[PDB]
Amino acid sequence: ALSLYEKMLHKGMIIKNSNVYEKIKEIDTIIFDKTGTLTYGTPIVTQFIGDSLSLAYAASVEALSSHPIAKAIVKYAKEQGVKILEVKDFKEISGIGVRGKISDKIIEVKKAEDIAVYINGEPIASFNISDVPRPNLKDYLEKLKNEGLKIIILSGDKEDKVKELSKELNIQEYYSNLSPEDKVRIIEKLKQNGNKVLMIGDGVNDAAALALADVSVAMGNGVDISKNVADIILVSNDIGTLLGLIKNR
Repeated sequence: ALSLYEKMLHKGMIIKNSNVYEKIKEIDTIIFDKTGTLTYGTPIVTQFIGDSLSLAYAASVEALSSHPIAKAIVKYAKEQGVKILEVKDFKEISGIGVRGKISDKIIEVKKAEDIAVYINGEPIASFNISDVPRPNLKDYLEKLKNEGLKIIILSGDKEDKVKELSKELNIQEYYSNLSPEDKVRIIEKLKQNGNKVLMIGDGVNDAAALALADVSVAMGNGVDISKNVADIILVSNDIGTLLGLIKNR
């Protein structure tokens, strides 16, 4: 008929080396790296404080970045109606901040305090940003009873945010404010403790954790340009189906 390999692609998953087909059979622990899996890979502005002119300055600078956070700020500014302006002496450092010069001012957009806007050293405005939760869940309650799989949520996000998403999906065990190395460190303790771990991630800030898991699943719409290392690629980015595959055991 078709090669196994051709069947799977037809259901929206790319398989590595077929050692995975026998390696799933035995997993008892399913781990979700929250960003891009339980949520879209796409942030949105939820609040802005300051005047319209500060808004424009901040959007003009973020327009030169390719970061998801930047993209979301330029999109929000355009929906309010402001237009993009001339920026000079641009300078970037991914996930920390960005700088540039307009009308002889120096403007800065950074975090570590969500986001703050600065004009000539003065902190004058701010942004508050979050991510959009996906739909489903049933496939969740399913696998909690099915095989009696344990289910864990990991994230680099703040404690109050991971908690709230945990209540809504009804998951007891979660960990917040994790670096990429912390994540590696959690997967280790589970393996030493005799657990068999399946983990699902988007590739950003977690390539090392995924390489460690007994079976790894990567998102397609996540720029896996160079995280092409995972046992399974959910090319469709339909999480239900994998949840469906784990259900057939």
